[PDB]
Amino acid sequence: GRDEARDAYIQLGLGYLQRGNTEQAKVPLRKALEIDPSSADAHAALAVVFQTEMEPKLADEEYRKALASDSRNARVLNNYGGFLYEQKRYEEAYQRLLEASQDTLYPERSRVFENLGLVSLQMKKPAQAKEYFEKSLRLNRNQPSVALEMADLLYKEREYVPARQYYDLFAQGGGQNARSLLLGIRLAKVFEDRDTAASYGLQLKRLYPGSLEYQEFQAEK
Amino acid sequence: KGRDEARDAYIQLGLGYLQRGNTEQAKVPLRKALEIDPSSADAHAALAVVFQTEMEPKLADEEYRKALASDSRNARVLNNYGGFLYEQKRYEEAYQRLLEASQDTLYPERSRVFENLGLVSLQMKKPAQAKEYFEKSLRLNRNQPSVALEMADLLYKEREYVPARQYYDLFAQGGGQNARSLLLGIRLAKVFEDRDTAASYGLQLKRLYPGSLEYQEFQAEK
Repeated sequence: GRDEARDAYIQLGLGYLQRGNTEQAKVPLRKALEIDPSSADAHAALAVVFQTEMEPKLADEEYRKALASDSRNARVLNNYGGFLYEQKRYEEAYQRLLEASQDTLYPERSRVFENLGLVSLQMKKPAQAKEYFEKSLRLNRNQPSVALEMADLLYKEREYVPARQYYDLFAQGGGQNARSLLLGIRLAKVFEDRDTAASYGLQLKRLYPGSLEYQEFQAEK
Repeated sequence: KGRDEARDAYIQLGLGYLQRGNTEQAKVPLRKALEIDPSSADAHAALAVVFQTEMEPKLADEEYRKALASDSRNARVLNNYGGFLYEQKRYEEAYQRLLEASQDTLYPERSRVFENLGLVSLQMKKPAQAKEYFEKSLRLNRNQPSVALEMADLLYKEREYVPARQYYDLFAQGGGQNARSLLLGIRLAKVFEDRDTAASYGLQLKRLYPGSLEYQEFQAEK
């Protein structure tokens, strides 16, 4: 057929998937595949469908089919990498992410670098992780989640001043959690900021009354 | 610290023998470096090319791996190893080592890393991907006739004659020419109705590569 039709069908499938209906999304995706059996995007969309229907082996197959095409696959590589990650296939996830990072035109390139840092952490390679988080920030400094990873790593290495800078950077994204609040409390205390320590503690004591962090906060309080 | 001074010196002596073509002699100095520092990545790496040069792939592979055990992210060694893997036709592994090599953006020869990613892509039957890698290599180092030639060939095959010709001319102003490139230049001249070069290249080709498949095709007025 033609790319327009194929692409129209692919988005139809996505729209359905991007809203829970996966058994359905499959009909427009398969139409896309009838038009272009090699469509990397059609196969990738299908991979995410099976991935959603907790069918790992089917998802892996679709992802590999999409990678077989000689097209710009950074997005596909990044999603496959995420998939390999939850499948605990870390070394593989890392390789696909390295390949996804090659595309400088890809809008999510800095997220690809964040993912490289994340996977490096799972592999117990903190030093390369830091490097990857730093590369992500060099592309775009305003990514709270990445700054949080930097703050956490620097904090564990006792490099408190740089850690605080990154934590402050993360804090202006206003997206706390048990982990971020506890890191905030601990940093606040190194810099003797009782106001922040007390404040975050409440958000913790209130938003995550049960969490281990709350316990630690209580014990370090 | 003194021990590192002698080790480094021996590694340089070894690389000098290699560079001078005395491949086998390079081993003496390199084993000394290794006797001083059993885990020296640069000594293992140099020994690796000694073996690679002597067509002893098992030994070369083992030395490349020992060199990377030390520092698994050393771009120079990752690139030499991926280059080795490419020659051994172990494309998946070459690609993987080269992808890791590409991450050191301060590596002076990063342009070579991208050239290698492009060549490996060719063998994986992904010419559009090879092209992107080749363009990255030329952006980092414009003066690479061999990369310009691979670009010219790809563009020619894509019917993108003007960009093809452009890259070809850049390759030509670099010296070399072989059966392959003479034929490519001949076919490009024909497209841009340049009878002079077409007849001239066909000359160098009949003269220097009379037994090549390229000359055979040329005669078929190809």
